[PDB]
Amino acid sequence: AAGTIIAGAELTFGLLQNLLYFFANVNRKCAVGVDNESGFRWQEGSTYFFSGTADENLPYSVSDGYAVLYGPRKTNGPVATGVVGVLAYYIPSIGKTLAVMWSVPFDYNFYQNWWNAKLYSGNQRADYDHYVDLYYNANPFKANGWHERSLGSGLKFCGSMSSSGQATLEIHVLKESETCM
Amino acid sequence: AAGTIIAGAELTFGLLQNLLYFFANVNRKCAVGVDNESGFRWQEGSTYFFSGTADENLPYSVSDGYAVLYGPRKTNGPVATGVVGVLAYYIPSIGKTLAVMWSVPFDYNFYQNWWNAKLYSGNQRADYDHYVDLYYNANPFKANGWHERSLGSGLKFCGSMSSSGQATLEIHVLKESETCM
Amino acid sequence: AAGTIIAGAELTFGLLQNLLYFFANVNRKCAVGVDNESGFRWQEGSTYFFSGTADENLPYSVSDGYAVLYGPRKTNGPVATGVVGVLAYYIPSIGKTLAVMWSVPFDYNFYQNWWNAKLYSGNQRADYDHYVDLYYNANPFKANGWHERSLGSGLKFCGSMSSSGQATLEIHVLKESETCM
Amino acid sequence: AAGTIIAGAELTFGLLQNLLYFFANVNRKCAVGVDNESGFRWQEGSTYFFSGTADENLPYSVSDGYAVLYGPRKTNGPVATGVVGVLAYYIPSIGKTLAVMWSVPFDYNFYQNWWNAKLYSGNQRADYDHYVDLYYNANPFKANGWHERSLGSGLKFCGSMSSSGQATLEIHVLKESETCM
Amino acid sequence: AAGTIIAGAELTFGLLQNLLYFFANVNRKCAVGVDNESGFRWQEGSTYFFSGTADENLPYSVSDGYAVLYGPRKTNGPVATGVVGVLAYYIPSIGKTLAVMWSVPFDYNFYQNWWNAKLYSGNQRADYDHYVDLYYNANPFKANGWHERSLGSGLKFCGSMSSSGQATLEIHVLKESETCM
Amino acid sequence: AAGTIIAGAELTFGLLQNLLYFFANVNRKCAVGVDNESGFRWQEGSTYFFSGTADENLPYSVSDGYAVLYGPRKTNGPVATGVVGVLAYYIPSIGKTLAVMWSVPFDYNFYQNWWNAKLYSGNQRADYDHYVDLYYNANPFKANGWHERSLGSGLKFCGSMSSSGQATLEIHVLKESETCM
Amino acid sequence: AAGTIIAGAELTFGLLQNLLYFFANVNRKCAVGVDNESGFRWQEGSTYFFSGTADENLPYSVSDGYAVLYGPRKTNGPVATGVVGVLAYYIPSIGKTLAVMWSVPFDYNFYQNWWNAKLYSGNQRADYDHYVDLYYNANPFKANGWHERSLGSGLKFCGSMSSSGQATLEIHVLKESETCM
Amino acid sequence: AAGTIIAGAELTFGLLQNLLYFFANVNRKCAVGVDNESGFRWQEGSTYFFSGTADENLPYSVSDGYAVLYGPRKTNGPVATGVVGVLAYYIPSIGKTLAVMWSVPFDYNFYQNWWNAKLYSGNQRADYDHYVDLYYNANPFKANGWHERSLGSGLKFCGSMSSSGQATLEIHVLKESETCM
Amino acid sequence: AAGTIIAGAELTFGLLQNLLYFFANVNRKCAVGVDNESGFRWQEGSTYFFSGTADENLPYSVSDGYAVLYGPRKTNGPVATGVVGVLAYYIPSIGKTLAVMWSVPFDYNFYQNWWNAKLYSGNQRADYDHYVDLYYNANPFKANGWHERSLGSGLKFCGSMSSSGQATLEIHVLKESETCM
Repeated sequence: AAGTIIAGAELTFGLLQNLLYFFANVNRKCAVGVDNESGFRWQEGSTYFFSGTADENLPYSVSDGYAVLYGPRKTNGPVATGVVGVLAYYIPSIGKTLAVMWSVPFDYNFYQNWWNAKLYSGNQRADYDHYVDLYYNANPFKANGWHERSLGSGLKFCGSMSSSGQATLEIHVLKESETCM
Repeated sequence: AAGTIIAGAELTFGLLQNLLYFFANVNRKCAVGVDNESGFRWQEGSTYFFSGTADENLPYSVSDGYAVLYGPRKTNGPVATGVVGVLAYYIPSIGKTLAVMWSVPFDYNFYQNWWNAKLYSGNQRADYDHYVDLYYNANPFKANGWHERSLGSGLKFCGSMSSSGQATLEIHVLKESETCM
Repeated sequence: AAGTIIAGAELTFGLLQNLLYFFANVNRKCAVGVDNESGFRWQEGSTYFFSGTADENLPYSVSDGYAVLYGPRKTNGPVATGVVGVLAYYIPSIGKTLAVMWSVPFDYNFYQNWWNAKLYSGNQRADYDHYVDLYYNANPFKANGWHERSLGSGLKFCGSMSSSGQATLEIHVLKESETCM
Repeated sequence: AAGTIIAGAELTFGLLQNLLYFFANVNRKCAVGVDNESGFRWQEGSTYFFSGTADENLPYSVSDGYAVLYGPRKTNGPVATGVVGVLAYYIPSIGKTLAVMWSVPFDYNFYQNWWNAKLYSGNQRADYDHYVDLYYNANPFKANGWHERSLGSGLKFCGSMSSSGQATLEIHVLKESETCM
Repeated sequence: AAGTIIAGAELTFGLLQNLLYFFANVNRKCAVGVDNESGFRWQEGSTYFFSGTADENLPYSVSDGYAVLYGPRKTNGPVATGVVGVLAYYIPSIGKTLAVMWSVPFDYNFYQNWWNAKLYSGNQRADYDHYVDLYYNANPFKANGWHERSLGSGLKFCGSMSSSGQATLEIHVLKESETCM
Repeated sequence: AAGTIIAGAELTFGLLQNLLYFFANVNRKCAVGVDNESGFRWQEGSTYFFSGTADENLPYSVSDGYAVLYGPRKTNGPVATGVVGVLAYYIPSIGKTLAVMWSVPFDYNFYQNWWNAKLYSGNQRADYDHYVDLYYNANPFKANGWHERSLGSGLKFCGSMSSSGQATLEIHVLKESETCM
Repeated sequence: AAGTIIAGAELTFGLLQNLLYFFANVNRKCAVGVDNESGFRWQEGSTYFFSGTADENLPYSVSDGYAVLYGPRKTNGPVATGVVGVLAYYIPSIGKTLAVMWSVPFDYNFYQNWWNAKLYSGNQRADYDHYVDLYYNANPFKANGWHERSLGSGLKFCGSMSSSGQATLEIHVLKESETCM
Repeated sequence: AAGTIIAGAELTFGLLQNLLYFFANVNRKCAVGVDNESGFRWQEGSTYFFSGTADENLPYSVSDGYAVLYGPRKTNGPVATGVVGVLAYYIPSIGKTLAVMWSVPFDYNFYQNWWNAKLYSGNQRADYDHYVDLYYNANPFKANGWHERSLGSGLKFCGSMSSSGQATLEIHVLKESETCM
Repeated sequence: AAGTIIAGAELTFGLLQNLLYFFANVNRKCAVGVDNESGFRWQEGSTYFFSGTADENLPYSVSDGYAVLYGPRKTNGPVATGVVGVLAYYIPSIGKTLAVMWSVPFDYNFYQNWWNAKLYSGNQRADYDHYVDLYYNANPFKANGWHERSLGSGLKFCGSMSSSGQATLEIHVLKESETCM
C-alpha cells in the first residue's frame, strides 16, 4: 500500500539532503603568492579556470619588489569538482608572458596537487592551451616542498606547494644571479 | 483512504518549504567600481536592470579623480534569476554618454559572467537597447582578468571582472596617453 | 471518521501559521530625502498615505540648506500592501506648495516603484487628489537613477529613486541657475 | 470514542494559546510631547483613559520653556483594545485649563489615530466629558502631519501625530505672535 | 479502557502547569515615594499588608529634605492577589502619625488602583483599622494624576499614582504656605 | 495488560520529577544585620538552627561601631522547611549574653515571619531552650517595620524585619540615652 | 510479548540515568583554615581521608603568622559518601603533633557536621587511629559557631564550623595568654 | 517478528553510545613538579608509561634552582586505564640517575595513588624495570601529604602527592644539610 | 513486509553517520621543531608523506640560529590513517642532506610513535626510499624523551618526541663540541 512509498520518500529525501550537504561542505581552496623580484614590470594580469573560481581581481600590474596574492576556491554548492586554473602576466621589458598553473582536485583517489610555470613568446593571455601545455606537455611539479628552475631570458623561479586540500602555493621569480627567500 | 492524502501533504509542503528556501538562499551579487581619471566631468547617472536591483543611489556626478561604487544584487525571495543591467553617465565636455554593462546569471549550466563599455553619441540614458547593443551587437568581455580598449574621442578604459557568483567588477576610464592602476 | 478531520486541522493551521508569517515578514520600506537649497523657507509639513505608515513626525519647517529625512514602511502584520503616499510643504516666499509622491508596491508582478514632485498654487495639504494627480494625471518618474525637471516659479529639482523593495529616494530642490550634488 | 475528544482538546488548547499570544504581542503605544512656550506656568497635571495606561507620573507643573513627555500604552495581556485618553493642566495666569486628547485604536478596519486640544474655562481635571467633547463635539485632527489652531485667550498651538500603531504625538503651545519649531 | 484516563492525565497536567505558570508570571508591583519637606522629623516607620510584601526595610527615620523610597510587590508563585497595604510614621514635633495607603489589585474587572493619606492623633502603627479607614471610611483618590489636600496641623500633601499594573506612587508632604515639585 | 502500567510509570515519574523540582526551587532566605553601638565588646559568637543553615562563619567578636552580617537559608534540595534559628554573643563588660532569634517559614498558610532579642544572665550559647523562650515564652515581634525595646542593664535595641519569603532583618543595639539610625 | 520488556528497559535506564546524575550532582565540600599564631614553626604536613579527597597539596611548613588553607571535597561521580578526614603537623619547638579533624557527611538523616583538634605526644602522621580518637574517644565539637579549648603545653585554639553541606571551617591556634580574631 | 530485533538494536546502540561516552569522559590526570636545589646539573631527561601519555616534552636539562613541570594524562577515548609512569635524569656531577615514579589508576575499587623516587648507579633511562623496582621491590609512598627520605650520595628529597583522581605531585630534591619549602 | 526494510534503513544510516563522524573526529597531529645551530646554512627544504598532510610551506632556507617549525596532520574526513612522513634540507657547506622522519599512527593497537634523522651523501630530496631507510633499515627512536646521536661530518643532534596522539617533536642540530638546550 501507498504508506510504504511515503515512508520510502521520507528516507529518500532524508538521505539526499545529507548527501548534498556533504558535497556542499567539502572545501577545496588555493592561495597563490607570486613575488616579483625579476627586475622587470609585469602587466595585463589574466586568468583561466578549468574548475573553481576567485572572488577578487588580480592587480593590473606588479612592479619590482611586490607580490601577486590571489585566492581561488571550488565552485559553491553540491558540485563535486576542485580548483584547476592558470594565471598570466606580460613582461614588456623582455617581450614574453609569464604563466603559472595549479591544481587542487576534488577526488584524491585518482589525482594529486600540481603546479608549474613558464615564460612564453609574445603576448598570450591564460587559456585552455596554456593549461594543457603546463599540465600535460611540460613537466609539472607535484606538491612536496621547494623546486627551482630557469625560465630562460635571464630569469628563474623557486617555489613550493602544500599537499593539503586547502593548499598554499608560493613562487619567487628572480634574476639567475640571485638566491631565494 | 484519506490518511494517505494527508501524509502526502506533509511530504509535499515539507519538500516545497526546503525548495523555496534553497532558491531564496542562493546569492548572486555584483560590485561595480568605475574610476574616472578621464579629465572630464561625468553627470546625470542612470541605470537599467534586465534582472536584479540595487538598494542605494548612484552619485549624480563624478568629477575627475573620483569613482562610482555601485552594488547590484538578485531579486529577493524564491525568484530564480541573476543580476543583469546597465549603467550610464553623460560627459558634457565631449558630447557623449559612457555606458557600462554587466551580467551575473543564476543558471551557470547555460550562461557565464560578462561585461562591456561604450561611449555613445549625444545624451541617452540606460535602457533595453543599450543592454542588447552591449551584450549581443557589440563584442562583450568574459569574466577572466584584465582587458583594455579605446572608447574613441581621446578616451580608453582598462578593467576586469571576477568569474564568481558574487562578482567584483573594476574599470578605470582614462586618457589614451596614460597607463592603468 | 473524525480522526481524518483532526489531522486535516493540524495540516490547515500548520500551513496558515507559515502563510501569515510569510506576509508579516516581507519588508517594503522607503527612505525619503528632500534637500532644500531653493533659497526659500518651507513650512506646514503634511502627508497622506494610500498604503503604509511612518512612525516619526516631519519637521514643521525646512530653512535654506537643510533636508527632510522621512522613513515610511508597510502596514505591520499579515496585510499584503506596500508603501504609497504623498508629502507636502507650503513656501510662503513664492505663494505655492511643493508636493512629493512615491510608490513602493507589494506585488511586483503588476506594479513598479515610482516618484514625482510638483509646485501647486496656494496652500493645499497632501491628500488623495494630490496622489491621483502626481501618479496618473502628471507624468511620474520610474525608479531608475537621476531625473531633473523645472517646477516653474524660478525653481527646479533633481532626484533619483532605487528600484529595490526597500527603496532610498533622494531629491535636491534648487534655483534654476544652479547645479546638483 | 473519547480518544477523538482528547485529540480535539489538544487542537483546541494548541490554537487558543497561539490566539491569546497574538493578542498579547500586538503593540499599541503613544508618546506625547507638549512643549510649553506659552509664557505662563502650568500646574495640577491630570489624566483620564478610556483605554490603555501609563507607568510613569506627569510633572506636577510645567514652567515656561519646558515640555511634558508622557508615554501611554495598551492594557497588557490578551485584551484587544488600544490607547484612548486625555491629559490636562491648569494655567493660573489666565484662569483656564489646557486639555489634550489622543486615540491609537486596536482595530484599524473601523478606526484611525486622532488628536485634539482646547483651553476650557476655570479648573476642570481630565474626565469622560473632556474625552467626548474633544473627540465628538469639537472638530478633532486626524494623524497626518502638522496642524495649527488658536486656543483663544492670547494662545495657539501647532502640532502633529504619526499615523503608526506606535504613534509619536508632538504639540508646541505658544503665544499668537510667535512661530513654531 | 485505562489508556483514555492516562491520555486525560497528560492533558490535565499539561493545562495545569500552564495555568499555574500564568498566575506566577503576572506582575503586580508598587513603588512608593514620600518626600518629607514638612519641616519636622519623622520616625518609627511601620507597615501593614492586606496583600503583597516588600523585601527591604523602611528607614527608621526621615529628616527634613529626604524621601521614603519603598517597593511592595505581589505574593510570589501562583497566588492570584495584588498589592494592598499601609505605611506610617510618627512626627514627634506635632504629636501625630502620618499614614499612607495604596492598592494595586489583581483582578481589574472589579477593582482599580487607589491611594490616600492622613495625619492621625497620637502614636498608632499601621494596621487593618488604618487600611479600612483610609480605603472605605475616608475619601480615597483614584490613580489619575495629581491631587492635593490639607492634613491639618499646618501640613498638606500633593501626590499622584499611575493607573498601571506596575504602579509608581509619589507624594510630597509640605507646609501649607509652600508649592509642590 | 502491562502497557498500561508502563504508561502509568511515565506519568508517575514525569509528575514526581516536577514536584521535587518545585520544592527544590522555592527559596527561603534570611539576611541578619546586628549593629553594635552598645559601647561594649561582644565575643564568643554562637548559633542554633531549628531549620535551615548558613554557609559562612560569624565573627568571633564585634567591637564597638561594627556589625554582624549573617545570611541563613533553607536546607537545599526537595526538603519543604524554612529558616528558623538563634544567634548569640557574650558581653564580658556587663556579664550577660545577647541572643537574637528569627523565623522565615516554608508554609505561609499557617505561619508568618517573626523575630526577637534578649539579654540573658551569665554565659549561655544559643540552643533549643533559647529558641522556645524567644519564640513562645517571651513576646516576639512580627515582621512589619520598626520596633524598639529595652534589654535592661543600660541597653536597648531598635530593629525591623521584612515580611518577604526572602527576608532582610536589621537591629541596632545601643545605649538607653541614644537614638536609632 | 517482548515489546513490554523493551519498553520496560526504556523506563529502567531512563530512571537509572537520572538517579546516577542526582548522586553525581550532590555537592559535599569543606574549606579548612588553620591560622598559626602559636609562636612555633609547624612542619611535615600530613593527611588522612575516611571519605572524600583534596586536589592540592598542604604547605610542607607553616611559620608564625601564616595559615593553612586546604579544600577537601566528596569523591566524584555517583558515589554516595561525604567528606571525613584528618590533618596533622609536627611542632619541633614543643615536641608534639597538632592534629585537626572534620566531618561533612552525605546522609544528614543520621549524621551531622563535626570537628576537633588535639596536640599529641611525639611525631605521628594522620591515620585511622587519629580519626577514631578525634571523633569517638575525645569530645568533638558540633558545627554551631565558635568554641575554644586548651591544647596543653602553653597553647590553645579557638574555631568554628558552618552547619552547611558546603562547610567553611576556621581555627586560630594561639598562646594561652592571647585573644582570638 | 523482526520489529522486536530492530527495537532491540535501538536500545543496544542507545546504551552503548552512553557507556562509551562515560569511559571517554572520566578524567585521570597527573601534574609532576620536581624542583632541583641539589647543587648539581641534571640532563638527558627520559620517560616511560605503563599507561597514559604526555603531550609536551621534558626539558633536556635542569640547572640548579629550576624545576621540571610535566603533565601526564589518561589515554584518550573509551579506554578504561589510568596514568602510570616513570621519569628520569642523569646527574653527571655524582655519576647517578635520579628516577621518579607515580600512579593514578582508573579503578579505585582495587588500587590507589602512589609515588616514589631513587638515585640509581650509572646512566639508565626510564623503563619497565625502573617501574617494577619503584612500585613493587622498593617501598613506595601512598598519596597522603609530605614524606622525606635520603637518596644517598649527599642528597635527599621531600615531596607529596594528592589523593585525587586529578593528582598534583610535588618533590623538592636537595642537599642533606638543608630544609624544605 | 517492506516496513521492516525501511526501519532497517533508518538504523543502518543512523549508525553509519555516527561511525563516519567518529573517524572524522579522531585527531592525529604532529608539530616538528628543528633548531639549526650547526654553523652551516640549510636550503632546498623538501618533504614526503606516506600518510597525512601539511597546510603551510617549509622555509626555503634555515640560516644559523633559526628553526624549522612545521605542523603535519591526518588526512581530513572519515579516512582512518595517521601522520607518517619525511623532511629534508641540503647543506652546501658540507655537501650532504639532513633528513628527518616521524610517525604518529592511527591504530595504536599495532603501532607506536617513532622518529629518526640522518645526514645522507650529496643532494637527494625526501621520498619513499628515505622513509623506508629511516624507519626500517636504520635504528629509529621511539617516543619517550631525549635521545642524542652523531650525524658524522662534525655534526650531531639531540631531540625528543611526545608519546601522545597529538605529538610535539623537537630536535636541536649542533656541532659535536657543544651542549643541548
